[PDB]
Amino acid sequence: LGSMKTVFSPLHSRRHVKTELDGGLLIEPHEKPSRAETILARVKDQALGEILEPEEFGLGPVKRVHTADYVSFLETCWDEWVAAGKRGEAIPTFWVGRGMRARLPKDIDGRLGYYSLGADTSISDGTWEAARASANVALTAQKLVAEGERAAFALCRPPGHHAHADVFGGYCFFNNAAIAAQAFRDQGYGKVAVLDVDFHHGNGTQAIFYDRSDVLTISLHGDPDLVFPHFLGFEDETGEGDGEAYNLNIVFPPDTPFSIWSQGLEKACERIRTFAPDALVVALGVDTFEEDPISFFKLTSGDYLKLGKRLEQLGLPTVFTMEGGYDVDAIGVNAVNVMQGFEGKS
Amino acid sequence: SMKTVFSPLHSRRHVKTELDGGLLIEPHEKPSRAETILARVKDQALGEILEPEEFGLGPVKRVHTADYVSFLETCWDEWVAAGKRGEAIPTFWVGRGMRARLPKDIDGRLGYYSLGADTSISDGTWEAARASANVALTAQKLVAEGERAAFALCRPPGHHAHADVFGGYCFFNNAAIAAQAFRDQGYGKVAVLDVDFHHGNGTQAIFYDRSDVLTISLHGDPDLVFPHFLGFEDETGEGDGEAYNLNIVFPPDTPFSIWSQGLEKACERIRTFAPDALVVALGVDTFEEDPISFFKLTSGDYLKLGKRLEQLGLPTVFTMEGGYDVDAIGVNAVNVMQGFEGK
Ligand SMILES: NCCCNCCCCCB(O)O
Ligand SMILES: NCCCNCCCCCB(O)O
Ligand SMILES: [K+]
Ligand SMILES: [K+]
Ligand SMILES: [K+]
Ligand SMILES: [K+]
Ligand SMILES: [Mg+2]
Ligand SMILES: [Mg+2]
Ligand SMILES: [Mg+2]
Ligand SMILES: [Zn+2]
Ligand SMILES: [Zn+2]
Repeated sequence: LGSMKTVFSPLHSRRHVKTELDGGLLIEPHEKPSRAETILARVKDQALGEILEPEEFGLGPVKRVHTADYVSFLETCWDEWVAAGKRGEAIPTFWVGRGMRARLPKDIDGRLGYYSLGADTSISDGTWEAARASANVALTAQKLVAEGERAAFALCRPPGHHAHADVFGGYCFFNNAAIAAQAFRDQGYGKVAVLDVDFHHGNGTQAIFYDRSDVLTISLHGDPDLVFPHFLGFEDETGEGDGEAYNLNIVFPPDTPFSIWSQGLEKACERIRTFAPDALVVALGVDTFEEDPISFFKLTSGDYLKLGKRLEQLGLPTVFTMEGGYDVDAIGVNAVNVMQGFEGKS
Repeated sequence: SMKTVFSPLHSRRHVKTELDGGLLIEPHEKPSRAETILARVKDQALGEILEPEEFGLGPVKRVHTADYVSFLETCWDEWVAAGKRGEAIPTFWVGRGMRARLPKDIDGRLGYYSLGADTSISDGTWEAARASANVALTAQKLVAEGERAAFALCRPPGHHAHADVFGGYCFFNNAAIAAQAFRDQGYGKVAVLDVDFHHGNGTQAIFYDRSDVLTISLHGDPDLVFPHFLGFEDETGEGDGEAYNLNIVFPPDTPFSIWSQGLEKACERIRTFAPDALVVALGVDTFEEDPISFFKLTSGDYLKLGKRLEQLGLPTVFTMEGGYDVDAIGVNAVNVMQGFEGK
């Protein structure tokens, strides 16, 4: 087929937390280093293309998307947590409930809650460094496409699409897709589209660009009435101000198969075609998989070949940022199938 | 003289886990709290002890929303039916920039209705919250019908609960429910004074736009402690309620000699308000040995607190809130009542 380059960090376990709050218990996290190891091993076994390590871009490009206070918090959170004498990993306990003030406090517990949307995303040693590397993985891929590649695969871990300008959660810290999209904008690309095919709503990407018409954000996902993130992702969220009609949410119910999901994909592709962007960022999750342990769609591994083919037909410079997908048995087959279908396999 | 209302049903709330510092720990708000106070009440022969009357959900719903009362009744069953294996703890909530919109899934509802993940729900939590509100309402009834004061030995506590938010070990706001009951019975003005170490954010929120119920709280600086996002001194009310909320904040290590200066400020605000009845949300987590709080009151200081409260000369309902050193919790709480009665 064709060839696609993949950017990856060799330190798969830089982020290495051991707890995630789930169903009232502290379990082993779903977003585990073996996710990245397994995808990388399938990239190599399939000879998808060249594999390279990220360039360091520093925090400059990260701060085009995230606030300075938030970027500082994530760097110091673990140290401050340990210094306050807590014995577990860093998990929020308290937050800005409805009727309370969106006011940044001093105490580390208060700041953890202020900056989070969920308690599923433990922070420990290495988390800051891992988030930085994953952002650099996305920016290296963006650089590859800007300098001539049709597409590149940013093997991001941790993922990013739930991260707001200053809110972390859903296993995400820095919004890698939004950082790559904004990097395209900063490099003179007039219009960028961000298409979120992870099972969950990309609420962070929607929020970051919500009042802007230069970045079109679209997400297909399970009904937030039923699943995370619960409080964004509904189809009536179409943008605000100049961003009115430049956000599109497409929602599906439990057990949705490719035959139906692909109708939503076609709707998203039509919206992209009318927008006529200059580059495309695909926030790629394969938690739409029929065996994914926390999601309820029914795509088969062969469906990811079809997804990649349909994405290529859009005809755009394309960066893929890796998001979710938690059946590690099949994560490599599924994610690399998208790249292979984009490159002509099917 | 002073009567105490106590429900043995409080023990139906007996959770095994509390999220604290990233770990699931033995909960601080444990059944021995109410039992140790009750044993001191009997040992000191403070007064008659009675069980609550059943007032139904009506008076509860004068303060809390109907959806929220409904949620608390079914939350545990819904949680078990969705296949969760632990106790019921919220994982996701309305983060900043998200919609305050009620979803269908149990996880989404838990987050919508909560302000923290420290308050696990399990079987019997609903029953105990109901009985605790009836304890407060029975104490209010005793006062309204002639008693100078009454002790509502509530467990679980209430002062962190908003009209439709739970957290901080609280589900129904027992103090607010008794306050609203005074108002519904023709008491023109009511004051609620919160001496628990933490801010009574639930009580503040419930009456925040009202001038007929004056809410005052002394507490540790929320920049430093729970509940973090309310309780600052610039929160004075809104609409008709501006100047009818007063927060008095203190830093770590504050002793009674300083804390009681804030108490005097509170009492003068009450004196000028001139209420027809007073509700005291009584926590003894201001105690020098409290495991989660940073004030330095002594057991003897609680006698001084109770005496000062009596000098306000008002019909007074005490609702039990916090206090987590179980060794001294009985001595401390009953010291307030005894200092009130003249000890
Ligand atoms: N395990 C809890 C169910 C919902 N939580 C999912 C975590 C964040 C979404 C993951 B993703 O790939 O967007
Ligand atoms: N344990 C960590 C501090 C925050 N948790 C306290 C919750 C409120 C209970 C205290 B009460 O008596 O008002
Ligand atoms: K999505
Ligand atoms: K937009
Ligand atoms: K207080
Ligand atoms: K008020
Ligand atoms: Mg703290
Ligand atoms: Mg399998
Ligand atoms: Mg759920
Ligand atoms: Zn996902
Ligand atoms: Zn307290």
